[PDB]
Amino acid sequence: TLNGGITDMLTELANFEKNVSQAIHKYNAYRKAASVIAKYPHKIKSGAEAKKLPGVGTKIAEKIDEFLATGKLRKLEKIRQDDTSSSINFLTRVSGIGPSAARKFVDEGIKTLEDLRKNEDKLNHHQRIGLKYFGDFEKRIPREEMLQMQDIVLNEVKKVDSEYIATVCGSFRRGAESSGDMDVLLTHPSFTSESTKQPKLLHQVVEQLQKVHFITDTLSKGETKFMGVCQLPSKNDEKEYPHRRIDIRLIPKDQYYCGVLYFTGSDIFNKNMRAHALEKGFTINEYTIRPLGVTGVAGEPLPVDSEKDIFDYIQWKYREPKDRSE
DNA sequence: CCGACGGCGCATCAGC
DNA sequence: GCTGATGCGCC
DNA sequence: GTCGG
Ligand SMILES: [Cl-]
Ligand SMILES: [Cl-]
Ligand SMILES: [Mg+2]
Ligand code: NA
Ligand code: NA
Ligand code: NA
Repeated sequence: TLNGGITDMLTELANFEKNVSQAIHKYNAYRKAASVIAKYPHKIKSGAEAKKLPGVGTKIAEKIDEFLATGKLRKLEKIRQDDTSSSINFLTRVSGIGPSAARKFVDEGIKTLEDLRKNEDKLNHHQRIGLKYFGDFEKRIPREEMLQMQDIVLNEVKKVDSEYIATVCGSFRRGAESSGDMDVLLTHPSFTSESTKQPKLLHQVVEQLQKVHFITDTLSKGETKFMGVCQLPSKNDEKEYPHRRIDIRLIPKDQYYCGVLYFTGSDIFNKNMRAHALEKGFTINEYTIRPLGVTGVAGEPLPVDSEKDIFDYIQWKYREPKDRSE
């Protein structure tokens, strides 16, 4: 972290634009600049030096010059002092409360943790659980715990049906020493792009993880995506482990590589890679890579037998998961 | 200048 | 009920 | 806010 000061500044700006301004492209612009600066292997001496990086323009260069000169950004100083902006930013830290709901709550005079707690009746289910575990959800997960969580999930899935394959993706697969949550990609031979030969494939897995008290709450759940909460078991007399967020995504088995590419991320890496695909005449999602016809309409799925096949199509050298932490 | 900016699952709501 | 928009989430 | 044409 040679440039932690700058990247933190840009992240704060991004969060302001997302949460308060509701300007999603400005949010993406700031995070893209933070990410490109984050991997730049020199301690940045000036805005002009930064502007040479893709994603960094005149405005960010100017902000970087102010930040280097003074150690701060007046624009952010003012944002931090602003009660409404501060309140809105706080509320969005609850899972299920986004920029729109946060601003609505603040309009109603709900703007602190205490306010939320006494107004549970005003929260949807997702928001209710996000509040319940507010503190827990902001803690990181040590890789050692991620390994214990992996062992439980893979073993319980095996107990349901030996043909399931569960793969922990997200920051974990990129080799992170700590993760924000647990992401599990799931496949089963009965669910392919050609057919669904068994119903409840995701449900049966969630059910089993609930039965053993690993999954403790549900934020949302459909045929192919579960979003919930889980907890490691603790030993006699041991303090409990924090509750953790868990996402499970069931992907057609024949679309595993696009699926695991997607779910491995990072999010910015995916945006960068998908944008590069477009420039190359392809579109990539978690299922397929397809060509763009002249009209600019997606064609048929291209054959994919490896993650690397996808990089090849868009003329990128392969990048190992550990090198996708953008 | 100016359009594009990644792609999509689930929850919720408006309109019919 | 449905469909389509929108909010919020995931990487 | 930044880029590409
Ligand atoms: Cl915007
Ligand atoms: Cl597709
Ligand atoms: Mg994750
Ligand atoms: Na630049
Ligand atoms: Na939130
Ligand atoms: Na996740």
